[PDB]
Amino acid sequence: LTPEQIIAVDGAHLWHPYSSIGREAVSPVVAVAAHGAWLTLIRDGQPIEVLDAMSSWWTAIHGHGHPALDQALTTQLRVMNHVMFGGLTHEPAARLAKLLVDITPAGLDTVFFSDSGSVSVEVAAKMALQYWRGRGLPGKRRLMTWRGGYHGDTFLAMSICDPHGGMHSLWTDVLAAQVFAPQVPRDYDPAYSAAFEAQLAQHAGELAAVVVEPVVQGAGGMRFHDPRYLHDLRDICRRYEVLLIFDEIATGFGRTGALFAADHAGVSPDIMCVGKALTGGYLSLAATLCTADVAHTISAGAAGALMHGPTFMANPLACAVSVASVELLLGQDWRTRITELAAGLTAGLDTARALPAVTDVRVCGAIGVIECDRPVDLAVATPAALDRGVWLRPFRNLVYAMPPYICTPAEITQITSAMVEVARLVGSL
Amino acid sequence: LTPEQIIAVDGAHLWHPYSSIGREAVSPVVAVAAHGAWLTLIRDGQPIEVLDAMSSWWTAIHGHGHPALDQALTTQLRVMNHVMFGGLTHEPAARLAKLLVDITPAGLDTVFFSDSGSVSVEVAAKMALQYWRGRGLPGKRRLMTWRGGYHGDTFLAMSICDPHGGMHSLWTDVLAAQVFAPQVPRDYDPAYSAAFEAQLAQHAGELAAVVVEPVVQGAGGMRFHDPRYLHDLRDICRRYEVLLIFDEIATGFGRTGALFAADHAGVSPDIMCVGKALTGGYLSLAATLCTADVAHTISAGAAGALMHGPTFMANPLACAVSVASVELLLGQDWRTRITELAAGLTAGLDTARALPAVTDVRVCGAIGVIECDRPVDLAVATPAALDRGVWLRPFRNLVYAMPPYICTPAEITQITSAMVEVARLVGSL
Ligand SMILES: CC(=O)c1ccc(N2CCN(C(=O)c3ccc4c(c3)OCO4)CC2)cc1
Ligand SMILES: CC(=O)c1ccc(N2CCN(C(=O)c3ccc4c(c3)OCO4)CC2)cc1
Ligand SMILES: *Cc1c(COP(=O)(O)O)cnc(C)c1O
Ligand SMILES: *Cc1c(COP(=O)(O)O)cnc(C)c1O
Repeated sequence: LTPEQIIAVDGAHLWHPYSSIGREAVSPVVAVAAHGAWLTLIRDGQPIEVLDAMSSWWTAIHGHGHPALDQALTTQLRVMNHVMFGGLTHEPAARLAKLLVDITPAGLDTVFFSDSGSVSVEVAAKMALQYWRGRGLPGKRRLMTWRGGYHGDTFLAMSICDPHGGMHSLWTDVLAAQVFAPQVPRDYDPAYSAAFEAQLAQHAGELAAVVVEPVVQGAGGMRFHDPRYLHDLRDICRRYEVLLIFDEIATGFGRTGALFAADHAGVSPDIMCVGKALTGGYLSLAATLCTADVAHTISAGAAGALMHGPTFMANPLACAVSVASVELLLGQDWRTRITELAAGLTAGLDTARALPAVTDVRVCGAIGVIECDRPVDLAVATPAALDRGVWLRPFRNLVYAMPPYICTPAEITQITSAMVEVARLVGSL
Repeated sequence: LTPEQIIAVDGAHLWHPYSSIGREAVSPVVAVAAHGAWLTLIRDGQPIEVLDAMSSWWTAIHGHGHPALDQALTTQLRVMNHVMFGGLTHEPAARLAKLLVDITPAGLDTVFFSDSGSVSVEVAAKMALQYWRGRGLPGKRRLMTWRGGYHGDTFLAMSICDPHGGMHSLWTDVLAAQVFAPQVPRDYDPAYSAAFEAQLAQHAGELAAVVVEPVVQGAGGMRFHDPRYLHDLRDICRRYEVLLIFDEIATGFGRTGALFAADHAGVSPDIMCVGKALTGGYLSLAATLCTADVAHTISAGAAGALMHGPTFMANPLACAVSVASVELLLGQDWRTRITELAAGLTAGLDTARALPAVTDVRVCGAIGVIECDRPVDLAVATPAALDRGVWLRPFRNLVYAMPPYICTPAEITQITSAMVEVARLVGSL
């Protein structure tokens, strides 16, 4: 298919994330290749190479078409594409489970594989609910979180997303009614944690779990909070006998400057979700880990099992690429790499603070954000960035990037320069 | 890892579908290769080849490691592993969307890609709910189905699963309360449809949709029903203004003897889900299709968009191998192939009718079932079949197979022989 043919098929037949059919302000851009940190996009009938500043929605941590990951896929393909995980096991699942147990926060001893982040969050909730039913406390069935969060698009996951950003006004009488604490602040304030505890105290008998994104909240607003809050959550959850669940689907595998964001606080949750960067951005895969105590309590309960089982559970191909991606990350000095990335983002974004439409500039690991004083028009921002050799996709009032770890210092500065130019244009209306 | 090491890691750290940790009656069997219709499994420390009678849970319709499908994946890998679908489109998505719109029942004009069957079901429900909210009818928010069904493991999907099979007794006060009609019978009885209609009529003002598996109910009991019931559902839904959703995640792509099971009834749903065999069993991928009317009504609604967007939406690698798989199916006389397979299953399983513990033997396309009068002990059945060179996994009182379309008559004879002998063992006590 030619690019124009693709565009025609697309406009008539393809849904995109959070999109319409037939009412799109702008056509999507045709992508025809991806290699390293670079996408090849069709612009005015001509191929152009631009930097993947979004890492293709947090996934492409090693860049596209990495030789080690390509080879891991084709090597596995030669022996076994897939087998059903009911009654069978295999080397890629065992290797990946062993790795994940080893590198995640202490005490996370069992691994449930699934095919997406949203599913992994629903598995986490199911573990928490079956846990308390295994303890004879089925009343413990609600979830508590703070505002500003995002946990996926399936209906349970939706119920703990930020009610405003998640448009819960459209889902009246449909979603489970969960417990929301106020937005967690950037700076540490003991009064916030005290109020969180006072609120949780009133609901402890009906709460299965607290579910949060640690340190960085992604889709709900690219907000950062002090890791000390996670220490307080762990303490509150321990004392009130409420499970703690960390959703690390966006924060995992080095992205915030620690291997997992929980590590910024030294905290172990009872249950943890990972996903977006798990395969290095090749294939859909997610995992939900839980403690031995949670696993044993479920297994001794009435069902005698965790009542969940995806068709493609522990897919050999996805597991094999994931093993290679995790090993590639661990086999290099990733902490220095991310520290350098963060320094590049900080240095490159500093000039934005003085722009008239910019309210905040913030960086956390390989994440850089310009917060503007008005919603960003994509019809202006996307081509403006493409004109500067960069693929950027703003959301709401945010111009942000989460670049591949393999970006050179020069590439990071090209990304930040495009971000600054987009912000400058926002202030030009 | 050696097979012994894999078993050690697996027992300590890996969840399996609907399994325990630490309380498994039997260790999983190590799988070390898969090629064509055959798995290589470790038995007594040795690699043994056995037939994949389950198609690895409906997925492996062309067998494992099909050269055409291996090739499609390898080809795409060299060009583009993945890009984000937010703001970008690409050739594999366009090619697959065009194929799917063309070969599915008439009127299904738009395609929403996701990463699993359960997610695709939640997307279908979301489409239905946003549709009626787009028509100013937010009260139309419940689902209706018949008993015996299975629609996945996320919490909305659970709510329309059979209450017994789905263990809803363990989920009191957690699941949405949906409307259930009685078990749909095997033989056509207009009285059943009239009763379904009368029940639906009473609830029409609060129902968004009817959701059913067409012709074959899979995980809920491997039950078949007359396609004429689907013709009745289409009629009822039309007259009472309730959307019709067909879950073809197990029935799709030729498995029941028609390209889609809906085709047996000559009826189109408003929304349709596909999944398990979409990539020919290589990779996680699912799709939700809907009519132009549904898409436009959602897009004109208050959201202006379908509020869903998976990270790996329309993954190039998965779409590329799916295109190859679908083209491989369509480029052959698949209808004759399935007819030969059904004939082979019938011929091979007929002798089981005389066995003292057998209550029914039924075949539908490339699906063969022996139903017994008592539970099938997995500890006896699995090695009994392995000893005869076949991988079979009974469930409850059912001994069944859904073999790869590429199985030779000799291989179907081998599979059915193993099934008959498993049933013989059940009645021996
Ligand atoms: C991938 C794989 O091997 C695999 C996947 C799933 C699997 N299952 C085996 C176990 N099972 C069920 O107990 C089941 C769950 C919910 C239901 C149901 C049956 O019918 C109505 O609602 C169905 C799921 C068994 C094996
Ligand atoms: C894969 C891809 O390109 C992609 C995927 C998702 C995507 N999104 C862009 C659109 N969006 C949202 O409207 C959103 C939904 C629910 C929320 C939320 C934000 O914050 C609190 O709860 C966040 C998801 C944008 C692009
Ligand atoms: C992206 C994301 C999810 C959802 O994952 P999908 O793969 O899109 O279903 C859940 N939680 C968080 C924190 C995420 O960033
Ligand atoms: C297997 C199945 C599902 C769920 O698919 P997953 O990929 O396991 O989430 C949903 N509906 C039907 C009819 C199925 O057979």
